Amino acid sequence: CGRVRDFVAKLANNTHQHVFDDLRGSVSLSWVGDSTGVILVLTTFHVGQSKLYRSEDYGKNFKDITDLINNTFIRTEFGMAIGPENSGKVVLTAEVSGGSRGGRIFRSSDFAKNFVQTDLPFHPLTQMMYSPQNSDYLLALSTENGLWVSKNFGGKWEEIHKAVCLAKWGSDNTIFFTTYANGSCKADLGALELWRTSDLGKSFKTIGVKIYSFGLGGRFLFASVMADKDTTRRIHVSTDQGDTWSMAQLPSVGQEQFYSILAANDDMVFMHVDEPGDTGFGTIFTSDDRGIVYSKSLDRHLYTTTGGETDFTNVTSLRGVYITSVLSEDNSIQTMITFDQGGRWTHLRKPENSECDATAKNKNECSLHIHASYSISQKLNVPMAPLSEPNAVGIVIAHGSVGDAISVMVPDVYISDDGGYSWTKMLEGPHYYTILDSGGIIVAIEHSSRPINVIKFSTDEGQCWQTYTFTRDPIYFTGLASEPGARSMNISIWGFTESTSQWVSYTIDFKDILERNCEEKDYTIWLAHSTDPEDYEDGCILGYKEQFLRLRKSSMCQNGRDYVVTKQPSICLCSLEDFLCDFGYYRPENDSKCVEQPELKGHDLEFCLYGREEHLTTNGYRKIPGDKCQGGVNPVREVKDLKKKCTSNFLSPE
Ligand SMILES: *[C@@H]1O[C@H](CO)[C@@H](O[C@@H]2O[C@H](CO)[C@@H](O)[C@H](O)[C@H]2NC(C)=O)[C@H](O)[C@H]1NC(C)=O
Ligand SMILES: *[C@@H]1O[C@H](CO)[C@@H](O[C@@H]2O[C@H](CO)[C@@H](O)[C@H](O)[C@H]2NC(C)=O)[C@H](O)[C@H]1NC(C)=O
Ligand SMILES: CC(C)(C)c1cc(C(=O)O)n(Cc2ccccc2)n1
Repeated sequence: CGRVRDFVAKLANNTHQHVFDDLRGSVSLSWVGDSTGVILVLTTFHVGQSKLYRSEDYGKNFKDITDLINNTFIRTEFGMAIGPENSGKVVLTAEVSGGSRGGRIFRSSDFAKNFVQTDLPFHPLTQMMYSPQNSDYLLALSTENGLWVSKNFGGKWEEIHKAVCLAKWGSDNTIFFTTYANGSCKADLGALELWRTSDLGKSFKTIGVKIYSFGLGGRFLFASVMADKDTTRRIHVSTDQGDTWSMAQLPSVGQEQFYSILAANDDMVFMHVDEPGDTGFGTIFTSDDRGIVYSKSLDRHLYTTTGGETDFTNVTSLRGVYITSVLSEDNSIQTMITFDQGGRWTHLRKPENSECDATAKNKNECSLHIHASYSISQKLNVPMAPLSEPNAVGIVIAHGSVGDAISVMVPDVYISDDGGYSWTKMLEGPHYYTILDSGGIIVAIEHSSRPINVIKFSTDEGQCWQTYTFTRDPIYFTGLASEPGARSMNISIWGFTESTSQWVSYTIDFKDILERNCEEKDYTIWLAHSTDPEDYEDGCILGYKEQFLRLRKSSMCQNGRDYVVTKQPSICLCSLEDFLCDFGYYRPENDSKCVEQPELKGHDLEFCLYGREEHLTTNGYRKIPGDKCQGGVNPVREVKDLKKKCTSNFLSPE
């Protein structure tokens, strides 16, 4: 089959141990900027003392800098507030004496090399929020519920507004916030006012009233608005930062239900709407590019309370792929996969050489099911949720169960190399997995009940493995650490020695395992989303194909830190399949044509009344958001006003 030679040597000298002398309590880990190797470990003990370690070599060596934080006690509730991109900004929130006028923070703007102790004119209630546009601009909520803003990275603060419940950093240093008038935040629930500040407190605009909550998603601003002399509430959307608002074409909810943004981007949002009264499920809706028109995408979508378990996963290694869990009528849980951004959802293909477990009503015919957030929450034997990396094309790794529903059995690990069209059992039993060098290295740690001393690796995308002993003295494993972006060749194995417990981190560099750097010949041409290769339209997802250049499973070379995923789009001809029904239109049975509804019912009728001209004047069809098809079919429809078909039945005044 093929394996790596003299590998023990290549890794032996590349295995860097480091012990953590004083360690117990809340033990945090933080990476500081890309391509820096900066790791910040922070431990807190309760009698009192706080330990702070720093690295500059991808966690191979740490240098105790507890001295830099003037040997004070840090409140892990706030954690290490790290600055965007490579700003190098780090904020630590220290525990102060009960009497104190305000809180105290430690700030570094040089990747934790030098810290500034800074006392504050208030006590923080929230972690400090860095501005996306300006890393030197911060905002925070006082314990007294006041909005404070720093224009100089924590040095100088000023209470820009008082009675606030929630504040968010928008695009280009703009802030949005909910403001209560009466008692508290919990008292004015659905009575709050939504405000905006373009100039950091200098000017304000009340962009909302009778607000339950608000949130940002891609290009949209959503806000649940409470009904007048009514218990219910509904979503309203604003593409212009609160200047104009349109009602969303979504159902309304009572006080016992919630709305959740499952995923949002520049084209659309996946919106979860809770089903009425303690169901433990809801319905997924996909939006239009305006965030106004909504297409029902998935029924009985498993999502617990607002807080807040769902198996909703974006399969980041391949475009338009998402996986989630649905509740079956017999109260069993099934995994569903979408390949066209929730257009159509279906079961996952069962790994060819895998057996149908006890959950299957058929010995030979069934599907793969995935363990995610929910399995974990129900204390199942799941050490890790699915993992996909945008730089490792088509790779998905997850804990599975082959059958008709999610088994409670001890799961094995499964791998897909084509973004979830086809799967194969990667490893037997639970494991901790990580992707390195954009899929050049796959790493695995066994999830055992007893100490471990070995690590497994694959240079052919989990098709062939090679066990290596990182330590003579085994450890009780906790987790892995690798630099966000899956580009390093460095991995930190964490755990503790068998007791008299001492924490350790064995970091391994795979520089000598993958000595040769990849070249043109190591890459092959791969069409994503291929289904029927003899078809002109094969691979068309959202109107276009993407033909990639992918690393050969056989090739055992290094992509490098500077690797660019290379693809080539091919613009397909529009079919009606590239359009979704606009307001008031529907798709009968199997047919792909959009016919007008005989008569609007439910939340559709509500919108037909309480909505605006633009959205109701259709245009039987609308192009799927993010759909880039050209040519072919264009359903050229005269923009017909529908606020006649609703009012048609209602007797109306003069
Ligand atoms: C699902 O994940 C993908 C990949 O992370 C998101 O798309 C990427 O978004 C960035 C935004 O800057 C683009 O630069 C990339 O080109 C996108 N990659 C792909 C694979 O398309 C996507 O938006 C996520 N889905 C949702 C609905 O949020
Ligand atoms: C793994 O960690 C080492 C550090 O232990 C990284 O080494 C850095 O390499 C870049 C060039 O590749 C240099 O500019 C740095 O100065 C190096 N730092 C040190 C301390 O040697 C290495 O890049 C990491 N591996 C990957 C692929 O990210
Ligand atoms: C972000 C946005 C889409 C506007 C939204 C609206 C709702 C809701 O009224 O349920 N939620 C969930 C929620 C519930 C209670 C408190 C905060 C957030 N999120």
